[PDB]
Amino acid sequence: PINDLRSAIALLQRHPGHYIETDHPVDPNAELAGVYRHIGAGGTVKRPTRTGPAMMFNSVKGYPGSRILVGMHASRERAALLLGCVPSKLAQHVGQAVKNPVAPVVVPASQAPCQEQVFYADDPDFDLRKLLPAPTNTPIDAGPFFCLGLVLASDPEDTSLTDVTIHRLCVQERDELSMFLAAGRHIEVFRKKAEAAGKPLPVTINMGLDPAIYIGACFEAPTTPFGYNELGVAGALRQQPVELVQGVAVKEKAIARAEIIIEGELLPGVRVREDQHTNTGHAMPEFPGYCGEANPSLPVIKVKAVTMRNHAILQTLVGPGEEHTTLAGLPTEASIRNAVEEAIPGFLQNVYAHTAGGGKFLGILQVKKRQPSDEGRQGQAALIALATYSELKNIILVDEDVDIFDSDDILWAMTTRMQGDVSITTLPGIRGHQLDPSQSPDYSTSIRGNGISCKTIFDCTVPWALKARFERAPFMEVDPTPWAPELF
Amino acid sequence: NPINDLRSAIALLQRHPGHYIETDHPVDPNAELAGVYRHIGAGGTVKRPTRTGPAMMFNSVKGYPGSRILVGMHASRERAALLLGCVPSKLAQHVGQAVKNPVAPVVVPASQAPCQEQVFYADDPDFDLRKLLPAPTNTPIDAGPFFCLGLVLASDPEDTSLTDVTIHRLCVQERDELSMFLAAGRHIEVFRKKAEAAGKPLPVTINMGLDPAIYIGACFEAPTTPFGYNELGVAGALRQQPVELVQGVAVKEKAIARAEIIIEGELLPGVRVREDQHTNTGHAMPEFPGYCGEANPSLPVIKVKAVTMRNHAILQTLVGPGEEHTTLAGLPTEASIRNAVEEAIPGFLQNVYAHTAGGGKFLGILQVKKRQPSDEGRQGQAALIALATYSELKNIILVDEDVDIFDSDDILWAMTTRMQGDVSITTLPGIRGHQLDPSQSPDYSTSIRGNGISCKTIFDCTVPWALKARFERAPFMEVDPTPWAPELF
Repeated sequence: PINDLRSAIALLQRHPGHYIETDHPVDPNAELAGVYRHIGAGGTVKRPTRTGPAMMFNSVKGYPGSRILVGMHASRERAALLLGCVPSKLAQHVGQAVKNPVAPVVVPASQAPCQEQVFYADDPDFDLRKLLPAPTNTPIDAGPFFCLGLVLASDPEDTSLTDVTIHRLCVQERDELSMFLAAGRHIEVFRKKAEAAGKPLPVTINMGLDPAIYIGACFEAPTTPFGYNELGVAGALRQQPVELVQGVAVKEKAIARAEIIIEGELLPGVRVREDQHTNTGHAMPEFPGYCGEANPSLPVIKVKAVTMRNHAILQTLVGPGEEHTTLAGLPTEASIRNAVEEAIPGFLQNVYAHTAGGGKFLGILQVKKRQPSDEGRQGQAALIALATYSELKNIILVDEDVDIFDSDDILWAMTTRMQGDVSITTLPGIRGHQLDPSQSPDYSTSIRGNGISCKTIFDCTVPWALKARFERAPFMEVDPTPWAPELF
Repeated sequence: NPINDLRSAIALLQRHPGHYIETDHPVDPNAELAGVYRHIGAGGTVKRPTRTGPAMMFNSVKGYPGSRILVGMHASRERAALLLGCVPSKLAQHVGQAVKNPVAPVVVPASQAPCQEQVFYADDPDFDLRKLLPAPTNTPIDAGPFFCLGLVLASDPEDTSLTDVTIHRLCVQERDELSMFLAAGRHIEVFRKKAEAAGKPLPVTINMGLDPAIYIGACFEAPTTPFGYNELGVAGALRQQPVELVQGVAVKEKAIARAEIIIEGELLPGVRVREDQHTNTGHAMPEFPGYCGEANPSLPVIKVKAVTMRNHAILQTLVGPGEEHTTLAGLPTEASIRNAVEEAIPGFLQNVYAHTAGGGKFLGILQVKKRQPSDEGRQGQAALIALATYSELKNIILVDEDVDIFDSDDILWAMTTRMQGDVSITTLPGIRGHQLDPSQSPDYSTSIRGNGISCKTIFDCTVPWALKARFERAPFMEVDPTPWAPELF
């Protein structure tokens, strides 16, 4: 079975094409990301690019004994393989585990591989910049970045309330990182509580994990006493609870079977400019495919210790490309699937949070009109999708005979099953997302501020009265394996 | 080493693994044949699952020992570019360059006509086209067995110096009869009217199994010269070797000397047939948009006089018509659109893709580069030129030079982050498009006055000139990734 990063790699090695290694040296500064751009970054990264194998870089220039791993989640086919289900049913699969979680468990340090090696910060030869090779994606980033930091944090007033989230961090000093916290998230509430009292907030950055943890943590989870409830998804996906170990130097727990763990605390009453040492004005590439701007006021994490297993694998991403599409798009598809199935049972067939929108901006809904009254319900499904995921932008509606994962087949529906003065409904002035650069008053007079957009529903479904005229050419059902065994 | 026929082209594909396979597993030419290749290489607008892949040779045909059927030869832009010696992105330019400097065909005696290694005359009472050629059916609801890549040669029955070569599809009707549609307004149709007026048939040759250069070049617009057969001049220019012609054996027309199979027949005047007379399925064939077409009620009949083929003749056709149609139709579409925009706006259009989702006809993708403030507003001009150039286009998408116009994911990305639905979308109602789009119906829109009329839409996904500094895609370091994974390159 799988219970950490390395056992997942073993499964990938039994399916050739999903994992490779290389011993040719590489620079973690921009060179690594530039290489994986051609191999497996995918997503919204500039062409040429493609989905490919997960990649391991064994020779890291300037970091002997370190190995960097990227693209673990940069493939919907790979992600379904890691959880054991069909790719088209992957969101439905994880959504089922969301509804029947398996709570994590605390285990002693003897069962925590993540603490085989310990490095305290108060040691005078400790330097976070020499201990870990944090890669940069572009030569214009704010600095070195960790992009897959599973952050654990508890309320300082009541430890029974926790939060499990994925963050990115920029290495600033030998013992400091900058970390943005989304306003409204529980951990940001926890941090403002501690900063209001002048106290730091202990946290753990857990990196190099079972893919089931990274994916499952992106879903919304209920709350239970001493919860860490986001981990319950991975517990249900593996039918084995996720094990936790007490931190070595902070009053917070950590993933026991993690590759690397940074223990630190959010400092009270201190901010930092994200690119203070590079002065590029930017932070790093964002999921829409453009370079985000450097945040001028970020809170600082003061590192206390770094614990890692022997021959620790540093896991991060590149792009963020298809990797971000997987981690954000599966929750997007799941919450839309639940909302529509609740409102219109048996109508929605599937949903794809398209990788062209990073799994956030573009939603493709596949419906099936079973009866005359289903005409008019496709627009209802699009309204439900927009209402469930406010950060969406455009919705495309197609029938069950369209493959929503094939963008050629989507454009085909836009071509032969659509009239621009009939099938296109615009919705101006709806709050969308700040990182879409076209959501600007400079782009449209109907946009009153940044992050507001026009939202468009493309109804490429066949009108119920005409479905007999739109049957695709019916080729005979055959098994092509005998005529070309090598292709199957 | 050079290419001058179908078999020399297959030899080139064998030197590039992935573009050609064979199978000895028996296959039924009725439906089963197309059903197999639908999974392997049909591509295009064929219903999923499908993809582009190798061209395929079926060496074992049920009930037809000694026959071998070939499909998918043009069912790939990469394969077509390799078959012509250029990169797939410049494929439309490479052919358009050869169109401007054609090499005229040359007539040769039967000594140099491999196509005439076998001859079957139709006056034999035991003659039967069904026993001779295993014409496949794409779907069980087709009007009948079909030939889909018949290169037809014909000449004016009055002024033989006026010639026309074209690509048609033919449905098998009798042991010696075929039904063949002709597009109104083309020379071979005008030739047939003159002949039918005088109560005289029109001699034609149906050339199948050709150099891909011939099939591809024949779809472009060619001039007219005395005894020219000018659409063949593109293939001659693409090979730097004139296409060889041979006088017919039973009819008054020449045939492709290097062809695999030749059907010599005549268009009988006065007689008409409906396509599905023997099947009554109401349909004819799967069309390029992806739906089954309706049977033609009145079709001119070709009465075959002789069938002519080389030893172990390969039967070439298509399936889908899928990506194979996209290649043959889209390359002319892109070329004429590119010529029109480069003339009107030099240096602006970077590339153009007759997207395979439109069958190479309905959807056009235009890649422009705004170089100066005056270029703002010219992107819509470029879309209007393409719409004016290819009236069967329905939608246009405009993208910048940093968008891969052949990557449908990348096209939807520009439509997601570089587009506002109430700013970037222009609808043009009431413009004639194409009859085979089923949404071009009054039942689909009150602004459509008749079949074949559509609303045409321009999606402007180009960054406004004033904002270009804010829409730079993330700049990843330029590297050569070969040393890190040589097995992938």
